[PDB]
Amino acid sequence: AVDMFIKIGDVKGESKDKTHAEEIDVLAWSWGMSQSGSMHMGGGGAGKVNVQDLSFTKYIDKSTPNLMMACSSGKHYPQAKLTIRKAGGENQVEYLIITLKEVLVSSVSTGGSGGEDRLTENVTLNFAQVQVDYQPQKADGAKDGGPVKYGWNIRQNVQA
Amino acid sequence: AVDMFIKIGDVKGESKDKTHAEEIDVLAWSWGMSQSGSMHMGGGGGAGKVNVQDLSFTKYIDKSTPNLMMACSSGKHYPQAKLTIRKAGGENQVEYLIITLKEVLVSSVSTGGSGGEDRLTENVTLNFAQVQVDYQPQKADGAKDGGPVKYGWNIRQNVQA
Amino acid sequence: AVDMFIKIGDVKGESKDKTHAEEIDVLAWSWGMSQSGSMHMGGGGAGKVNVQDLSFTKYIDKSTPNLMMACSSGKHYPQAKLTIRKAGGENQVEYLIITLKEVLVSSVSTGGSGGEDRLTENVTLNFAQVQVDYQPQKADGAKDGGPVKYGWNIRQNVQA
Amino acid sequence: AVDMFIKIGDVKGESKDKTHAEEIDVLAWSWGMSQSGSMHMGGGGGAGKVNVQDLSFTKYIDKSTPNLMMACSSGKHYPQAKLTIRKAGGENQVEYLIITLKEVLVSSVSTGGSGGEDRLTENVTLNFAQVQVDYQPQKADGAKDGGPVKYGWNIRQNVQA
Amino acid sequence: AVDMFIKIGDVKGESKDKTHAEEIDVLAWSWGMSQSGSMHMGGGGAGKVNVQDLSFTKYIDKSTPNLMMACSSGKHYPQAKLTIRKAGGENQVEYLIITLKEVLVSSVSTGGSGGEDRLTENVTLNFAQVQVDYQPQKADGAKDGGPVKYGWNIRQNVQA
Amino acid sequence: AVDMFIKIGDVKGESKDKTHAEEIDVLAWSWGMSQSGSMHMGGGGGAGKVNVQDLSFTKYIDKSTPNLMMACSSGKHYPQAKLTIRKAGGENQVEYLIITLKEVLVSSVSTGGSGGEDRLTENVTLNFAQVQVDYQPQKADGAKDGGPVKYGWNIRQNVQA
Repeated sequence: AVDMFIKIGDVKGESKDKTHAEEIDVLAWSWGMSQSGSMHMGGGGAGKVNVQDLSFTKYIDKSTPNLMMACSSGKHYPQAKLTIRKAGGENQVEYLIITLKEVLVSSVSTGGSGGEDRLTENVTLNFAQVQVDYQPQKADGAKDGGPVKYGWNIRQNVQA
Repeated sequence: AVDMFIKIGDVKGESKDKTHAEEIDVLAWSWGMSQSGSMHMGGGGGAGKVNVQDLSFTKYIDKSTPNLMMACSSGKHYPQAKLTIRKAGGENQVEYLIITLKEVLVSSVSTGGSGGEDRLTENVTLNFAQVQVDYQPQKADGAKDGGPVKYGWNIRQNVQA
Repeated sequence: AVDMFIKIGDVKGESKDKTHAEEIDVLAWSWGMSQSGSMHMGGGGAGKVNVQDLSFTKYIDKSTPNLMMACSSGKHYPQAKLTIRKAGGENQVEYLIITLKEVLVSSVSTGGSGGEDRLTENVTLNFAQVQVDYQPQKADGAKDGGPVKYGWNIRQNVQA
Repeated sequence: AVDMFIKIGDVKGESKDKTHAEEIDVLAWSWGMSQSGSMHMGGGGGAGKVNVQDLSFTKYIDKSTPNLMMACSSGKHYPQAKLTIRKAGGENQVEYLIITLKEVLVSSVSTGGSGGEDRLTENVTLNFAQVQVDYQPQKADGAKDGGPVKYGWNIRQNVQA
Repeated sequence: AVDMFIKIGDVKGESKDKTHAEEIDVLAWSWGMSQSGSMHMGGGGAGKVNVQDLSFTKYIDKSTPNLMMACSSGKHYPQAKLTIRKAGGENQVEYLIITLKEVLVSSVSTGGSGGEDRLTENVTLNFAQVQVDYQPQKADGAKDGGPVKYGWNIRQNVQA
Repeated sequence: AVDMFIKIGDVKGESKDKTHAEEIDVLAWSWGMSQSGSMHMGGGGGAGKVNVQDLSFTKYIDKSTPNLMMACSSGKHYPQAKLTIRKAGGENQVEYLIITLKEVLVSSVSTGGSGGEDRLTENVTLNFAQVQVDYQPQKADGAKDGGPVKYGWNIRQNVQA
């Protein structure tokens, strides 16, 4: 299973990962986008992209009150970075890195469902800009060329 | 499993916990907030507001039940409620998450039973003017690591507390 | 498991319970209330309570046609009493007693789902007034003080 | 399991029951009613009306199927239908719940199949002007206890029957 | 389990059935109707029948592109016939036969859910007229009298 | 299980299939169309229109992901995409269903992960001006039976292609 971490501003989480120490451990995440343009109209049906907030699941931890305060105050962070690393430890390839710029905590949903040794919560992030870098790998796990990159300035509706 | 308790005003529940005796045993709880602000506007614009949800919890039907029903019906508020979450293992284990509510209304009670059930359960929701959340980080050995990390918000006045 | 019974007016059910003989056996029940008041407004956000109908599940039995007639005619009963008793028999503590006054049968939903040796149905009750008495117990099962009581006149919106 | 049968007009189904041969075998059924009256008004006010639902039942696709489809399509009503529920054990066991409908329209037929299925099933709903419900209580030994307990309602005229 | 086949116009499917060769194999089907008339009104509450489209499930097969073209062009077939036969082979009684006249392919919903050796799709048919013939059988499986028949002209709202 | 692949423009995925290397491995897909015409009108009337849905498919997150995200964001279309479904058993088995899309927009990308998951997955939808569907029937032994059966539709112009 892949290892997943998120760094939001200078907020410290409780990750004990060797290279992502004191970031937030990510248990799950989801994100998406859609385009309203249409190919059924012809003549040269232009639309726009809608980019969703990014959702992730974490343990309740020392970041929790800070994220709650960010959500309430509406104060944004300069950057948030979600790192997805291939299973096996800190020498493994960080093959998917999503970087968000101008980051608002749009929701926090917390609780204890019962019978749980570690409580979890869902956080959502709203942001002006997104970068996604994917690192292809060779058969042996080594890097295969440079990363494949996508960058989009949502606020200004142009590529980054 | 973590141990979870809620104290509502001076209402007595049936917890037999050494620390939280006569509080209410919490079986499950949920709470949340959201922010309508947007980063897609820019220029200093797109400001929003926080919406803080009621706190929901599940309890056994117990001696606090009729009192909670009266509070819900009358609309009378309690000065404070406090939800305590404690690491498994007993009364000297760390109470690592404590949520304190001020000016508290019982916004709903949903009760009943089935089975099979030897102990009936019910759901309660709480509406409140202010909230404090205190999280206590711990070292690898379980000892306290620094002081609590704190969040306080006055919902009524829409400012930090 | 707790034993549960309901007595609606003078309607006879088929309970074979030693002390709740010829009441209706209750298989499940649900009930609730909500308050529209708000603590976010200050200045001294007053609202009102909404009390739900009480729902219960029973076997189809000799009360069934009488409850159907009550529902259709819209004729109310003076009282209905739901008794919840700790497991073990008729000497055990009746620890939750809900008494409803001016009682309308608001719905009856019946049928046979197939493969059933005993058919069941759901009934709902609408009422002007409610009393809820909870009897706390000591460690050995004996009563612990008097009952804890809640009474509300819905029709007139005041405590009972 | 109780044995369940429905007779609709003079339509023939494929039941092989000793008593209810050529009726329709009922696999499941549901029915209900509700009252819009309210006890929260008082003073003699807050009167309501009953709403009686159609009766739904499940049957095997059988020789009655095309006839039920024709009735549904034409809107032609049957004088009577009768649902009989009988305690398990055979034809001399007590028919403890009998529901008789008068002036009966087939309000829907939903049919089909899948699997796996050796016998296909379908759902039928019935709309009617009047209903009688007869319940027969029994002693501990299964013998009849007194006479049937009765409920009759004329939906069309909104009065007892 | 019953054997099920459908013949739509002259469209060839891939059935290997001895008597329904090159029809479409049917994996499931559903159909229905409802009547808006009411018995609660008296005085002599007349309504109308609504007949649903017939839905069936099939394997993706050589009929698939033809059905897709019919759906897109909106061109109707003279007839479609759904045959349901008692388990055991081609000598067994075809006990339910549904014949549709003036047949439009109203939808095709296809795909592969993953892990499937044979892909399936759902088709719906809209039609002006329907015939349903049910063949009752004796205890030994032999025919019991003639078929029981239902015919309805939806387009003109009269029996067929 | 059938083998499923999609080629979108000249975008490279991570398939290691002998034939479809550098295409995208398809884990699941769905597509559909519907016709609003009605046979209940008659007289030559009740004509309708086809509505062709976007094509949805599931893929592993791979090197095509950022490119698909850029296409979705920019609204830039690809000349062609091709979904190939091949009978189980390898590269010389029959590619019995081939769907070719022309003028292709990436209408959505929904991505993420959980578990537990060693390989993360995502859903993609495609909007297109024209579609071709080629189905290749086979004999009992798996050899090709005649030529492909074909369907082509120009959605933009609402006519066959």
